[PDB]
Amino acid sequence: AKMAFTLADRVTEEMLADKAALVVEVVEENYHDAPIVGIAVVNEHGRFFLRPETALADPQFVAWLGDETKKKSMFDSKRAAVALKWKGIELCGVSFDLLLAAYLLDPAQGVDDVAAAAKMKQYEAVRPDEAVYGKGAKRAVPDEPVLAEHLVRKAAAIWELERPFLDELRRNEQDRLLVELEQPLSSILAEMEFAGVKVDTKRLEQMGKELAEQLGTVEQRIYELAGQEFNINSPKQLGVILFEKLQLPVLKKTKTGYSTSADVLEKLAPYHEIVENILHYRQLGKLQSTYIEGLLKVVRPDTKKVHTIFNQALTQTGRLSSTEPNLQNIPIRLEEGRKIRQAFVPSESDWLIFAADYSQIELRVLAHIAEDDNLMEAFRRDLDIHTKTAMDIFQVSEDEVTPNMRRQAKAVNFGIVYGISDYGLAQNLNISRKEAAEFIERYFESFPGVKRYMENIVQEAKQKGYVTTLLHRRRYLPDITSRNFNVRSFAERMAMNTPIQGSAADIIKKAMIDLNARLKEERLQAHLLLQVHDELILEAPKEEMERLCRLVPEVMEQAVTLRVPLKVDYHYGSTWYDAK
DNA sequence: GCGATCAGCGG
DNA sequence: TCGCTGATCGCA
Ligand SMILES: OC[C@H]1O[C@@](CO)(O[C@H]2O[C@H](CO)[C@@H](O)[C@H](O)[C@H]2O)[C@@H](O)[C@@H]1O
Ligand SMILES: OC[C@H]1O[C@@](CO)(O[C@H]2O[C@H](CO)[C@@H](O)[C@H](O)[C@H]2O)[C@@H](O)[C@@H]1O
Ligand SMILES: [Mg+2]
Repeated sequence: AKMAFTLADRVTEEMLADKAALVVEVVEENYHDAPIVGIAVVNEHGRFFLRPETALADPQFVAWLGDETKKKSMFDSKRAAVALKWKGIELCGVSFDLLLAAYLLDPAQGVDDVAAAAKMKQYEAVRPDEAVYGKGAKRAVPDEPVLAEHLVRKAAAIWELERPFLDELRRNEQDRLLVELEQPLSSILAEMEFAGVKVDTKRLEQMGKELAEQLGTVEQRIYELAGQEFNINSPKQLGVILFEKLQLPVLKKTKTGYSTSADVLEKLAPYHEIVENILHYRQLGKLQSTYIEGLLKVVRPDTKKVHTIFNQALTQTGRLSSTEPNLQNIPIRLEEGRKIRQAFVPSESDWLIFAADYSQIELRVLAHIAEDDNLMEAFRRDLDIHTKTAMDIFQVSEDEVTPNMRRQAKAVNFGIVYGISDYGLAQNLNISRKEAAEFIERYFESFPGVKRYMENIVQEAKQKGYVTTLLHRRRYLPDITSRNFNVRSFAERMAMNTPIQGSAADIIKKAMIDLNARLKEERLQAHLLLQVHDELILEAPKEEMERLCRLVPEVMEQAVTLRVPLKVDYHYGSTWYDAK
């Protein structure tokens, strides 16, 4: 059954055809400055395996890799591109990426290796990566014979599957989505990850010391108030002190025991002084453990930079995710945690951080897709949307909107943006499910177009089996027909929400591609560093700020044309914290 | 070691 | 609402 192939000791001309399935294997999950364990090439002349030290040192092979006219079909080309970037080798001409193709066809499949993608087309002549490399502490690169056959079989699958995947994408009207959006974006993400973000470790270390001192004081205060020492970070141990020793009331319970979440504690504060201290301890501890220590653990000692990895093929909405470290959830709401951002600095002297974010892109997209007259007019007037929503839902003038009214209207808008259940709205507003649903009803009365869209999209999801975004991204919702209320209701909320969140994702992704092209045309040194859902973070010489103030918002605002304007706010400063 | 649990951060 | 990471704790 074995697959035939040449275990080459040297690179030959037939290995450099102008079209080929290419495998540049990087086994380590985090591919930054990681080893390339083997190479495989499948083209019209046959199948080949090349040892990396051999191929990567060969002038002809390197040139072939960097020749844009020599087309390669791969799986997760960003992984290979970045690993090659760390070795000073440019990878060009990738015309097809099976990972991105499979992702667009059905993000719910969770395709994470060639075998999984291949199974979509009943092709099983390739093993899953885990079966070959194992997992966890037992993970390891096998002997050359085993490794070589695996890489060749993966290349062979890619070679065979390109056609059927492109054919289905075309049928789904997603061919341009792959070739003009995701694949070009993949190269941009590769550049961003490789560039990395400079971190002021001394600053982070000082904050750590400060936090350590405050945690110590609060910790002792907690033991003092509890009358004994215990592991505060143990919900189980904490639950005993709180609901058994101190007798505080049990307002919420978890599947395994007493709930000790912040929202619960907030309500118990009045009963005992220990509660506020536990809340303070949770805050400080979160910062120390997750943001100070967690960040310091992944900073590269030699360059003092963190090189995140953007997972371009994970979410069912089309949004990107970030890991090692996750730079999409750095504190900002609370001033104490916000200061963490002072640690993210420009990578060069006299450079600054420039941040631009879309203002309410999700609600603007909703106004566009639902064609709601009231919502469109609100944005055409660039009104404060939360105040406007309050005015309509509570039937009052602008002057009559109180701070609490706006907060609740903002919470309602949030629930719409993220498609949360009428139950989740109650939890956030600390009100009853009945009252939460009551607000929703009032919202739809004020925004009849949105109500019509919500009803129509659910019916469409049921009829077609999926929902789509502005750029044709798709999400299958099989649960839309379930006779289980909660399961069905969630599917309905995803039907409503995906076109909103997903279209916003499409827009920012296109903006990134457009921005990179403009920066190059303008010969600016400025470059993208991070993307955080609705915002783009760049760094550039201080001499380029004025031009960026005009260029960045314009490019982002014109990425697509909607029935309402797109608005982009921007700031810049010495640190990410200052780009405020 | 590993996965389940619970917790909290952003958009 | 999700995707991420970290501390704890039962099972191995
Ligand atoms: O290279 C990223 C790419 O690889 C996948 C697997 O095909 O994820 C792997 O790498 C990520 C970044 O290190 C890890 O978070 C993940 O656990 C690991 O399996 C894809 O999901 C991703 O698009
Ligand atoms: O000091 C370590 C020792 O204290 C306990 C409580 O008896 O836990 C404390 O310290 C941990 C590490 O800093 C925290 O995670 C925990 O929240 C705090 O109460 C013991 O578990 C530990 O052996
Ligand atoms: Mg914003």
